[PDB]
Amino acid sequence: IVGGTESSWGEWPWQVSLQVKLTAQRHLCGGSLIGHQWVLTAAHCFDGLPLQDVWRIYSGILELSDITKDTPFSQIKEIIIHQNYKVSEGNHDIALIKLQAPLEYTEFQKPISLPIYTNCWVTGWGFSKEKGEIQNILQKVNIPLVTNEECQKRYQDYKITQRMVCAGYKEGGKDACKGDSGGPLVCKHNGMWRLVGITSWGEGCARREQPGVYTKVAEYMDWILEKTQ
Ligand SMILES: N#Cc1cccc([C@@H](NCC2CC2)c2ccc(F)c(NC(=O)c3cc(C(F)(F)F)nn3-c3cccc(CN)c3)c2)c1
Repeated sequence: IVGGTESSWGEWPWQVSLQVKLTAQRHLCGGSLIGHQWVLTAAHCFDGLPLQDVWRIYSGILELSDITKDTPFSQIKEIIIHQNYKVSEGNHDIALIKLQAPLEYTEFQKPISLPIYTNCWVTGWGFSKEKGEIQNILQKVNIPLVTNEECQKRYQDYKITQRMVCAGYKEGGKDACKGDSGGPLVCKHNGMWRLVGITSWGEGCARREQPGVYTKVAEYMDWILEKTQ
């Protein structure tokens, strides 16, 4: 997150860290807890995939530095990458993770509701600048959506589809960045947070007139419901 501030304990209880344990353990992506056994993330977060075991999913956490062996984590039972996801294109950037064991809901660990907006927040432990590093304390930033027309105007080299939503400022300075991928874009509807986007990509981070591009969750609701039951 570029241009954001430190989150507080319990503030974003659906935010998870998707980490890989090889020799060292590292955070690769965010995700959003959407049910007791279900995490929603970006398909591109699995572009290294075939490496067997080695995924640990952390929920109810604020600070990556306070992860020890004592820190509980979830394990992956199943990954469902959208059928139309292609590594070479940037389309359909969405995946579900079935956890091996259900997580309980608490004030620290609970799901974002699923189903045009200024009051939107992007969160994660990604870079706070393009030549950046993974952040310790979960960052938050308030960013308005832009129309698809406006976003497409900014990205002549790419196809911005009806299944994408964009968020950014004309003069940049606030954006998601590398390592935020797969985490939430939430917006306030009628006193309640809804998952509007999944952090996907952009031309760098926080550049003027280069907004963040998100997977538009509303356009995948049939696929999310079908795959989860
Ligand atoms: N349609 C389409 C399409 C076609 C080809 C490539 C891409 C896209 N990569 C594959 C998509 C996700 C599956 C793409 C295109 C152009 C780009 F410049 C990038 N780059 C990034 O994204 C990117 C680079 C960096 C960093 F600077 F840190 F290295 N961070 N980031 C990033 C990471 C997260 C958020 C955002 C939103 N500021 C940015 C990514 C998209």
